[PDB]
Amino acid sequence: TLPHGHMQTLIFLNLEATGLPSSRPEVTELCLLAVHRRALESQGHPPPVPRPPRVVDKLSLCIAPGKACSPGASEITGLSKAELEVQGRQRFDDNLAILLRAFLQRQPQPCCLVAHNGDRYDFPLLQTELARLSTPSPLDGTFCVDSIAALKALEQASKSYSLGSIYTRLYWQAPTDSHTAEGDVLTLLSICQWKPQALLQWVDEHARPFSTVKPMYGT
Amino acid sequence: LPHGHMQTLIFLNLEATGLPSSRPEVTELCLLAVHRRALEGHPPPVPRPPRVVDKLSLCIAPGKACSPGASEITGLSKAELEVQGRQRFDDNLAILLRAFLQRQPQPCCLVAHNGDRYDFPLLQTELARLSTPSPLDGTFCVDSIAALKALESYSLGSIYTRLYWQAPTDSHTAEGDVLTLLSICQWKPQALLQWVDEHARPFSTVKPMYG
DNA sequence: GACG
DNA sequence: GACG
Ligand SMILES: [Ca+2]
Ligand SMILES: [Ca+2]
Ligand SMILES: [Ca+2]
Ligand SMILES: [Ca+2]
Repeated sequence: TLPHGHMQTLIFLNLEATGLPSSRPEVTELCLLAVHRRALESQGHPPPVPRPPRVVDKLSLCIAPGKACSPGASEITGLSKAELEVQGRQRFDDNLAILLRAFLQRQPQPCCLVAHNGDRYDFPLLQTELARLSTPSPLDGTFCVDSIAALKALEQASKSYSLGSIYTRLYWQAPTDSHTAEGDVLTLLSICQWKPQALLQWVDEHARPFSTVKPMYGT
Repeated sequence: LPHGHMQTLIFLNLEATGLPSSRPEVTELCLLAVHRRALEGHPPPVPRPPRVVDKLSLCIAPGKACSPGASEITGLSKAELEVQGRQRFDDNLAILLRAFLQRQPQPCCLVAHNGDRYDFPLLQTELARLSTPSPLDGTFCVDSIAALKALESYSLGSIYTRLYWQAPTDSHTAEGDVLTLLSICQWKPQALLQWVDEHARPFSTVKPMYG
C-alpha cells in the first residue's frame, strides 16, 4: 500500500559542497532534473545505458559558499569559494529559494526528491541551508527517497552501492563527468532507469515527507 | 562600447511549433549562463564547457499543436507535453526565468543562433501576453550568426563542423543545440566577447515576431 | 539564408 | 558505507 499516493514527478537531485558532514559543509553546486512518472512508466547485453526521457526539466546552478571548500572537495568537484566569487556566484539565498519554488511549481504535484545517499547527505544538508533563509522552505511540501535503498532493494529482487560502482555493475561502463552536480545526477538517472517500473513503485512505497528530515547541523 | 562590458553571456535556444509563418509558440526553452570571465590546434579540439555555468532547461506546453515538421525534428508534441503535465508559458515561468536571471551579474547578454530572426522576436511575442513585467527587459541580445560571420553556410551544424572538423550531436533539443552554440562561440572567445560588447542591443527593443 |  |  501507498503512504502518500503516487508521486507525480520524481526529481533527481545532486549537490556538491565544501566538504563532508563532519565539516558542517555548505552547498557549492545544485542540480535538479525533474521527470514525470509516465517517463519511467531494454535491448542487448551488456544493457545499453538508457536514454534520458525526451521531456525533463533541468536546473543546474553554481553557488558561492560562505566558507572555504575543504581541499578534498576542491579536487573532486573542481570548484572553490574563490573561483565562484571570481565568476560572481551568489550565495544560498532568498532568491535561490524563489527560483527553486518556481521551478518546483512547474511540476505535477506532489514531488519526490531522489538523491544517492540523500538520507545522510543532500537532504539534511539542503534542510540546514534552507533553515537559514527567511523565505519559507520551498521543499517542505515535497517527498524524498534515497536511491541507495532503492538499488539495494531492486538488485536484491533480481557488493558496493556507491554511485559509480552501481552504474558500472549495471552497465559495464564508466560514468562520465563525475562530481559535477549535473554530471552525477545524470548517472543517477541512468541507474534509476535500470528498472523504471520497479524503482518507480519502490519510490511510491517508500516516499516520505521532506519536512521530517533533520538538519545536518544547527545555527 | 555602447553598453559597457557584458558581464554574463546567456546562450539561448528554443524549440517551437514551427517556423515564423505559422506563428509558433515555444515548446522548449534552454538557457546556459556563462560569466564573462569564463571566456577570458588543428583541427581545434571541440572546446569544453567552463566548470561554472548555470543551466535551465524547460519543456513548455504550447497553446497550439505542433506542425508535423516541428514534431518530426524535435521529438515533441502538445499531446506528449500535456499528458506529461507541462505547464503553459505563464506568469510562473516569467517568475522563474527572472529568478534565474537575477543570479547573474549584469548586464546579461542573450546569445542565440538566428536569434534576431527567430528566438528574440518569438520570445518577445510570448512575453507580451503576460501580466508580469517581462523578465527579459533590461537584458541584451546578439545573433551568433552575425557574430560568427564577422569572426570568420552559417547554419549551426555547418559552422560546428566547419570549425572543429567533426559532427554535432543531439539536434533540436533546446539543450542539445544550446551546447553546440556554446562550442562555436568559444572557438575564439576573446574576439567573440569584443564583438558581443560591440553589437549587443537592448532586448526590449526587439519587435515581436507577430501580434 | 535560417530558425522549428 | 558513503556523501564532498
Ligand atoms: Ca551526491
Ligand atoms: Ca557528485
Ligand atoms: Ca535555435
Ligand atoms: Ca534546436
